[PDB]
Amino acid sequence: SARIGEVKRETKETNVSVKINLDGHGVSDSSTGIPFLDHMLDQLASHGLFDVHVRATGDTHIDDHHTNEDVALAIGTALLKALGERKGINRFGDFTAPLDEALIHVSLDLSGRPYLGYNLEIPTQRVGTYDTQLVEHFFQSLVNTSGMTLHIRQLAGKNSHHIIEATFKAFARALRQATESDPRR
Amino acid sequence: SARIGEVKRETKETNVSVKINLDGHGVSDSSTGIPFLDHMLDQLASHGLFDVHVRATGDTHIDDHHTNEDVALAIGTALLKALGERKGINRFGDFTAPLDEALIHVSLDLSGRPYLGYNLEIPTQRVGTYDTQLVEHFFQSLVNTSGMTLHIRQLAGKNSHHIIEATFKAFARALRQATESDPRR
Amino acid sequence: SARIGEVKRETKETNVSVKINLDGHGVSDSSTGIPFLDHMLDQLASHGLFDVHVRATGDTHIDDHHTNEDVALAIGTALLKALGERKGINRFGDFTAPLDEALIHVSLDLSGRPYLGYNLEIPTQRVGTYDTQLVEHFFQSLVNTSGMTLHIRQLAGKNSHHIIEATFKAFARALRQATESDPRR
Amino acid sequence: SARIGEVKRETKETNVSVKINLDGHGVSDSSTGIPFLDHMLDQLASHGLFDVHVRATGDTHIDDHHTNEDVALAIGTALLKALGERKGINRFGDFTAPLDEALIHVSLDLSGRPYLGYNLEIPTQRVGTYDTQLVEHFFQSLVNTSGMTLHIRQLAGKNSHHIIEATFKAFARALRQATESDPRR
Amino acid sequence: SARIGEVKRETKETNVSVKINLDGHGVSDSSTGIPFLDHMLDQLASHGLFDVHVRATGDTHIDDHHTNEDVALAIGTALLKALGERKGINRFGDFTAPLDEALIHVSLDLSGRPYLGYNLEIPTQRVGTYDTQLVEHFFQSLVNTSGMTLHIRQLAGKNSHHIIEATFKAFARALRQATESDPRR
Amino acid sequence: SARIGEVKRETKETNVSVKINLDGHGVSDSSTGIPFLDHMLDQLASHGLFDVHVRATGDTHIDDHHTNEDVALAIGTALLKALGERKGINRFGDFTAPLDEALIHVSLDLSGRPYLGYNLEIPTQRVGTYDTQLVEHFFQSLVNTSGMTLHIRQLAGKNSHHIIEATFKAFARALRQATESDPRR
Ligand SMILES: [Mn+2]
Ligand SMILES: [Mn+2]
Ligand SMILES: [Mn+2]
Ligand SMILES: [Mn+2]
Ligand SMILES: [Mn+2]
Ligand SMILES: [Mn+2]
Ligand SMILES: [Mn+2]
Ligand SMILES: [Mn+2]
Ligand SMILES: [Mn+2]
Ligand SMILES: [Mn+2]
Ligand SMILES: [Mn+2]
Ligand SMILES: [Mn+2]
Repeated sequence: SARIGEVKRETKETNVSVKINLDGHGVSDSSTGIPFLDHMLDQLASHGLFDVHVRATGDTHIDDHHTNEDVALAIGTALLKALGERKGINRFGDFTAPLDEALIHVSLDLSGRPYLGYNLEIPTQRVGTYDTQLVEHFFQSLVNTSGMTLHIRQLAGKNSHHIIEATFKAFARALRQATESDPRR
Repeated sequence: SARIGEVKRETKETNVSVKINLDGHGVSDSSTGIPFLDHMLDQLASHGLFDVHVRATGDTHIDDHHTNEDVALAIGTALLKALGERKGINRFGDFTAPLDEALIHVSLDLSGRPYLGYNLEIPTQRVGTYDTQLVEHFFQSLVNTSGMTLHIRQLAGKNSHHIIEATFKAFARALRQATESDPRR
Repeated sequence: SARIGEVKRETKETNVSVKINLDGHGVSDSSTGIPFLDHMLDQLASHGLFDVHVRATGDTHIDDHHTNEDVALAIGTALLKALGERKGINRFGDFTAPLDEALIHVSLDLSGRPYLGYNLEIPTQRVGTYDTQLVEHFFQSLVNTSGMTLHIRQLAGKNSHHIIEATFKAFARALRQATESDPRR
Repeated sequence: SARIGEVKRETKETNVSVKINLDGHGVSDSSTGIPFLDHMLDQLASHGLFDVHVRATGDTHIDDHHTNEDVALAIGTALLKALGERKGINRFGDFTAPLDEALIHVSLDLSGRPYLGYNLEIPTQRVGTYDTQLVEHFFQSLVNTSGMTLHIRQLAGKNSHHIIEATFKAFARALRQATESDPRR
Repeated sequence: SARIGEVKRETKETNVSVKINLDGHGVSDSSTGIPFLDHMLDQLASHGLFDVHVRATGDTHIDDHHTNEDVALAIGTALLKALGERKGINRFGDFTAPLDEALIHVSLDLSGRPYLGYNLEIPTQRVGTYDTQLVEHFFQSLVNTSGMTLHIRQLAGKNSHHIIEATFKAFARALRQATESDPRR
Repeated sequence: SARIGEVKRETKETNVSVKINLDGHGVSDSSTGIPFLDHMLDQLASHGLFDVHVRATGDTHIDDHHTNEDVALAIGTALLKALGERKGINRFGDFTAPLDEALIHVSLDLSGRPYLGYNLEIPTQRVGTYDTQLVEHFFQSLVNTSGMTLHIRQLAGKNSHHIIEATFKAFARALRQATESDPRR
């Protein structure tokens, strides 16, 4: 039985639906109203082999902040649900991924205590129409509802798209590791 | 046949018995007369899936130094014994583990040449009654008798218990990797 | 069917033949006219479990530069050939290896876009008769023909032989990882 | 009907029971196995007019860390339970309290998003037998389970007992404010 | 006839008895009420080949200061007594001793003029329950009653126990040299 | 009965035979395939009054590293063998030797715990054909198999040959001291 977590959450600002399969095949099905975030969620699915279904609508006329936050909160909860009792898994993940000149190390533990360590220095304010301050907020919010210990470390990088995308690749691979079965447990 | 190493060593200062199973299930059975060290040895077993049996008595009225040292020396020898001819193993291990805000990278090679690289900066002098200078000495002594190449790198951390415990988690996971069978060897 | 790439390339300066098996057993069979480079190619085979066959002759009376370059170019092409359509592989590799006091992190992606990030600081000009500037050039040239994204990071080290050899160990292990089958792909 | 939250939580390390009345009279009834922490919990009751009942036992032979953490986690959950639907309350609290030369500002929001901002610089390692690193950990853990936004700012202070005690006074008064009824809501 | 010095000294704070044989076999028989100091006195006997008998009781409820001081004063006097007319001895001693990473140089002259040069930098405040400020005070007090010129120089060291113990080894060996017969005198 | 240690060790890289007499007359009989190292081994014999017999062959086409290392490892083991139970010896050695402007202090203890402290700054890369990085590696490897505590301190020096040769003189004299009988033991 595949480990699936589903969350529906409505606020005055946003409406969000998430479904995640930890034991997926990389099926990507994300539409948040934020194209860059959709692109990063595709990366999460492809590089983590999660199946990721996300729908969101919200007050993007104001800015992308509330939608970005509420998407991330719901993903964190969906991951927590899917994990269930967490028996027999690796629990820890550790991966360093490049994207051309960018190089990002991610280390995480599915600990039940939220913590984000984050040192990205993204040198431009907008990637497309996406506010690059929202990258940290995405991870922070995801940590807070999932109860994950997460460290994100920028080792190299110049291009903002490369830096952010490499982060999602490394995160996805580390989370795949952590969620997979430990053969000796 | 599980790989088991046993060491009994007596000095004027200490009496030590160690038994380690490299192919264990995380059985933790350590009583050194140093409660913090017992706690760290439990971590080694749990995170490495080693079975760890340690008994020690010694001159803890003077300080914990001699007991800590002689425990570590005997563990190093027990690991060397258990490894035997070292045929078919990964040999190398590499893991970065968090504990909340702390993040520790451990890289090791079961090389037969002792070396410790160590850069922890533990910001308090005592964790409980345990002298935090003894952490480096534990690893140094273990390296010296095991003939291990070991690098311990503090990437982040503020709380002394977190820093030390994360170190043992990362070490345990790296040593598990190094001791496991390489499927292509 | 094992994945084998073969390259023969002649220039006015050099004559080079390379055969690499990605699914090898560590068979080492390298003779380049540069003894230190032969030694490093042996490391690549042993630590990566590649079978590596290299023959080169060239204008070593001038210096080792042209031979080193043309060997590396041909290895890069051989790796590209052997990889074929790249279906079902890990693609990414990440390994940190020590050699005594030296510690080198290698992260790579078989991306099809060449990039070398390289920060080694080798403190002597010659290891034997081998010009230590040629280490960077070897990796650069290999990247350029293979289309690999490669980051090489010196974390520690003092002895030039240790630094360079640790680099080849880490590279070999990372490349083994990247080239191996992903069990979920 | 007074707002009461009760939590019982057992781990391998600790056993904890907490009962908190938000609409109390300052009844103090705390015994954690950590005398300094008991003293601070008395301050919370007296200065906040909470009724605070805490019992804990744990592995204080190792150090006070696990007990301190698990007490704080359970208090955070008890506060969350007691708050219920959070209708009609002030929600925000803001108080700056002195204790002789020490002066501590606390600002909080019962937001449902955990965050701790903390800048105390406690100039000694032990107050009695209490490790002063545990002050931050107490607040962090409490924030994490309560979902509180909490900022703690040291404006002045030299004596470690004064600094920590002033913090608890300011926190208690700010939390009393936040939990009280807003007369216009 | 072996050179033996005996001192009994009582104060309101302490009661001390010392017997030292300059021409001993390393017989160690010290009980001061300060375990670390007992350990160092054992080192003095073992490394100097002095026979050392010490008994002390005192006001260790206040701290170890008075006992440490009065032990050292009495040892200095005992050494002076034992030396007698100082005819035919080397008089000068010079030894540099390691203990792992620690390296301590001691040079002394049995001159009849007290002087202590001391540059140890002991990086922790307590070794066991022993206040590391008391090391300097021990040597100072010993110098003052013995009338010794003594220089203690820290050349290397990180571990406080190693630094202090190496000091006693070097001191013992230098004092053995100084007290021994000069074959040409 | 003179104390003689003999070691034969073969690797894929090197073949080494060592015989050392601790109670020798300075008989020098070393041929390693590294002329500078032979010269230093002659110094060890002459200045230490050891009889030193060394034969080595190896992969000097690559560089002198493996031969230098394997010679030193075997010397360390030979010294350990020769020492036997270590009863009645001085154990410690301490000597500062000049060679013209160069001045090197060596302090050692035949402790059974390996440690090298080394601060030489050799201002040229090659003495003859000998890579001056290999000096540290020689001492490190010797320490590792002998279980010696060794500190090497450069007090003065400009000429690389003088610095290295003075080091071997001081080491030889210190080791002679440590290995000799203590007349009171
Ligand atoms: Mn927000
Ligand atoms: Mn993209
Ligand atoms: Mn020690
Ligand atoms: Mn713990
Ligand atoms: Mn070129
Ligand atoms: Mn080599
Ligand atoms: Mn904790
Ligand atoms: Mn108080
Ligand atoms: Mn005094
Ligand atoms: Mn000791
Ligand atoms: Mn080497
Ligand atoms: Mn010479």
